[PDB]
Amino acid sequence: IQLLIILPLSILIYHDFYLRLLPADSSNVVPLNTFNILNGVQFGTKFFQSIKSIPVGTDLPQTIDNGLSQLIPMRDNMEYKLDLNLQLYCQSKTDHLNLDNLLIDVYRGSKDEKIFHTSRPIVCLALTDSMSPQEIEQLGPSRLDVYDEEWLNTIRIEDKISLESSYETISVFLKTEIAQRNLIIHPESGIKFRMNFEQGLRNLMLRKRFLSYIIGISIFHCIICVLFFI
Amino acid sequence: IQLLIILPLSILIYHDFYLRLLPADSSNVVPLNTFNILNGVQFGTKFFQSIKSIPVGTDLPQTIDNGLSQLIPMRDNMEYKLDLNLQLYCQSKTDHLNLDNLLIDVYRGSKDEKIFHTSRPIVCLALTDSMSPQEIEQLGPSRLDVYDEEWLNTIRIEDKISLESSYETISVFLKTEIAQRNLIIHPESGIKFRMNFEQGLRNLMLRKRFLSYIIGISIFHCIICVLFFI
Amino acid sequence: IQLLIILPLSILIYHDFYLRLLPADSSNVVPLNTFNILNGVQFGTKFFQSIKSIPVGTDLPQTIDNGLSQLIPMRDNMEYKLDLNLQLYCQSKTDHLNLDNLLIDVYRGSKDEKIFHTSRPIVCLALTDSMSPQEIEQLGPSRLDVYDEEWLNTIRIEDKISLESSYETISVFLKTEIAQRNLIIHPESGIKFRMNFEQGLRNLMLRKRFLSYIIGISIFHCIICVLFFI
Repeated sequence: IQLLIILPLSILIYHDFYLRLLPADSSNVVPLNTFNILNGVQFGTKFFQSIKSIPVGTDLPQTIDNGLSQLIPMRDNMEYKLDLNLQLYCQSKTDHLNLDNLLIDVYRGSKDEKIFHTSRPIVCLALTDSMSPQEIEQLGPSRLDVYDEEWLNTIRIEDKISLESSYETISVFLKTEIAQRNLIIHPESGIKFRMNFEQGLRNLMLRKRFLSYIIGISIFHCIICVLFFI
Repeated sequence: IQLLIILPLSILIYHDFYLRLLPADSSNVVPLNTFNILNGVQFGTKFFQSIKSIPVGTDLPQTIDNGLSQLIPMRDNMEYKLDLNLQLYCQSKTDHLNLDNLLIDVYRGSKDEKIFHTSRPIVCLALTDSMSPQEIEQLGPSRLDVYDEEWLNTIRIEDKISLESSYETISVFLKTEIAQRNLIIHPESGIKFRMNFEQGLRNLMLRKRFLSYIIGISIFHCIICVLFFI
Repeated sequence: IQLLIILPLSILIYHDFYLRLLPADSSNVVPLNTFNILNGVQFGTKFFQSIKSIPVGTDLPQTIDNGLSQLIPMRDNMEYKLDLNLQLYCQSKTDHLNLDNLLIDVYRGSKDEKIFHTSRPIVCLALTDSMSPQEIEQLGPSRLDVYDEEWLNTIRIEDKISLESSYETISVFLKTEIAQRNLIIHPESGIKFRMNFEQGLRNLMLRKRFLSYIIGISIFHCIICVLFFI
C-alpha cells in the first residue's frame, strides 16, 4: 500500500489549485439567524437584511454564525447568485392538515420588486401523529434523529435568484397558504451568496464543492500514475 | 505480544507532552449548577454568574462541581472561547406539542450586550407518549436509560462564543418560543471556558481531548518502531 | 490445575495487606434508616442526624443496620468524604408526569450552611404504566425484580461532599421540583463516610473495594509465578 503516502501530495496541490481558481471570498453563507425577523399573519414571516457594499481591495469579511443581525457584505461591481438552503419543521396548531404548501417570496430594494417566487409542499406534524417503535429501531434511538430524518422539510433552491450589490435590502417571505402553522426554521438554514463567474465551470465547482474535491482527487490519480510509467 | 509493556512508556511521554503544551489550567468546565438561576415567563430561565479576574502567577483555581454558586475564574489579559454543553429534558405541561424550538441567548456585562443567539429544535415529552417493550429490550431495561438515549436533548455549541475577562457578568437565557414547558437541565450541563491560543493546533487539541490522545498514542508508534529498525 | 491450591495463599496475604494499609474503621456506611426523618411540603423530606466525635484510641464503632436513629461516629481530628448511595422509587400521585427532577441538598451545622447541591432526573411510576409480559420473561418473573431493574432510580454521588467532625449535625434534603410524588427510599440507601487519606491511592482503593480485590489478586499472580522461574 504505497498509495497512502502520495495521496496527501495530491490533495494538497488540488486544494491549492482550488483556492487559486476559486478564492475563499467567492462564496458567503448567510444564515437566516443573522437576518431581521418580522412576523405577520397576512405575509407569514419576513427575513429582511440590508446590504453593505465595500470597494475593491477591501478583504470581504465572512458572516459570523452568531445569530446576530449583520449586514450582508457583497463586492460593489459584482453580480451574485443566491442558493437558498431552508430546513424547517411544520407543526399544525389547528385543523391538523398533514400536508401544506409553503410560499417562498424573495424581494429586493417603487418600494420592493419581487425577483423570485416558488411553492414547496411541506409535511406538517399533527397532534394525532405517533412515532412507532419500528422507526426508533431503524431511524436511530433518538427522537430528534427520527424527526430530522422523517419530518424535516428540506428546501434547496440554487442558481435561480440573481442579486446585484446596487440594491440595498433583500427580503425573504415564508408563508403557508392553507392554514397557519408553527414553522421552526432549522438553525443551519441560510442563503449562500456566490460570485457568478463567466467561465461556467467555476460556477459549477462552487455549487458542488464536496463533489468537486472527490472528482479532482480522483482525476489527479492519472497524473500520479504517469510519473510511474516514465 | 511485546507491545503491551512499551505502550505505557509512550502514553506517559505523550501525557507529559500534552501537559507541557496545554497546561491543566487552560480549560475550565463550569456547570450550570454553579450559576445563579432566575426563572421568568417572558424570558424563560436565566443562567447568570459574575466573573472574577485574578492576575498572572495566581494559580487559576478550578470550578468545584458542588452545585453552589461560584464566581468564574478567568485570567485577566486573556480571551476565552466558550463551549456550551447543554443536555435537557423537555416535558409538555400544556398543549402537548411534541416538538418545540429552544432559544439560547448569551449576554455579557448600556446594561447587557448580546453576543450569541441560536435556536435548537427539541423534542418534548407528552402525557400520551408511551414506551414500548421493544425499546426496553434494546435501549436497556432501565427506564431512565431509554429516556436518556431517546428523549434527552443534547445541545453542543463550540467555538462560537468569545468572552473577555474585562466583562463582569455573563448570562445565558433558555426559552421555548412555542409553549411553556418543564425544562429539566441535566446536571452535567455546563460551559467550558477555553484559552484561545494563537497556534491554532492547540485550540483544536483542547476541543478534542479524547480524540487527541488516541491520535497521539497512534502516531508515536512510528517513533516506537524506528528504534527497532536501528 | 495446580493454581487452585495456591490462590488461597495469595488472597489471604492480599487481604492482610489491604487491612494493614486500609484499616476496617476507615469507612462507615450509615443507612438513611438510621437518620431522623422530617417530612415537609416546601422542602420535601429531611434526613438529619447528629454527629458524635470520639477521641483517638477509642475504637470507632460501626453503624448498626437496624433502622434505629444512631449518632454518626467520626474521628475527632479527621476529614471525611461522603459517598451518597441513594436508590428510590418515584410514584406519581397526581399529574402523572413520567419524568421528574430530584433535588439533593446537603447541609451541616448562622444556622445551617449548604455544602452540596445537585439535581438528578428520575423516572416516576404512573397509574397508566403497564408491565408487558415480554418484560416478565426477560427481566425475571418476579414483578419486584422487573421494577428494580426498570423503575429503580439509582443515584450515586462519590468524592464530592467533604465533612469535618467539628460540625454537630448533617442534613440531607430530597425534593422533586415539578410535582409532589411518593418517594420510596430503598432500605439499602445510605451515606458512606470515608477517611480522606493523603496518599491518593488509598482513597481510590476505598472507593473501589470490589475492583481493588480483583486487581490485587490478578497482580499477585506475577509474584506467584516468579518463584516458579527460580
